[PDB]
Amino acid sequence: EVETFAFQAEIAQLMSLIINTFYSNKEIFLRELISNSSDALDKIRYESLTDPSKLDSGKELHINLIPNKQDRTLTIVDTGIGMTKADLINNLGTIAKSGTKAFMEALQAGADISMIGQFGVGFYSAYLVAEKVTVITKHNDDEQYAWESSAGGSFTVRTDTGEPMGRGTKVILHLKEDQTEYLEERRIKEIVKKHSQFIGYPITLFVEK
Ligand SMILES: O=C(Nc1ccncc1)C1CC1
Repeated sequence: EVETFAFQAEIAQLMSLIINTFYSNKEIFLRELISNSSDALDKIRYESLTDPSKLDSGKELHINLIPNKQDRTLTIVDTGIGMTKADLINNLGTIAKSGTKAFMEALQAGADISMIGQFGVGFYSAYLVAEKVTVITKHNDDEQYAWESSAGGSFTVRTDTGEPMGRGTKVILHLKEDQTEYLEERRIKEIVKKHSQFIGYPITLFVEK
């Protein structure tokens, strides 16, 4: 049972700008997704300070980067607070409509495109490198769900029958044909060191056979 939803117009417009604007600095997608994971980890850590049972779904707070050259996917896994079904539908837990508006106003006032994450919509920078994004998520208060979009104005949400996750979020980037440099260990290591070197959770880059 798959539900198909239209993006709000303002979000669809931001996605079309990300996909169609000529912009060579595509590597910042990973900084943005790691930053989002760090924010989600901070949220479950804070909730656990007064309710330790919130970590019954998993005590380890970490970020894994999993390239798969056979599937041409880069997966960013975190064990943060995760998202409910309602969060997924509501722009993956973001204030994307007002965030997009503030980002566009900032660009008019001289901000850089790379500042997207300051406006709460850094997730959508995934489409700098991905033709399709799949988000699998488990929040303590809901079941495990899969969100997916290839842009084009729509996204889908379904219950996920896949490998149970415990708690957290997995962002699966189905990379564009010409963006497979982001599956190479040395390139991923370089971008993490450049942009994400002080994140306060362990970031493990998996290697491949
Ligand atoms: O936001 C981005 N591009 C963009 C291009 C033109 N106008 C607004 C935004 C990319 C960083 C993700």
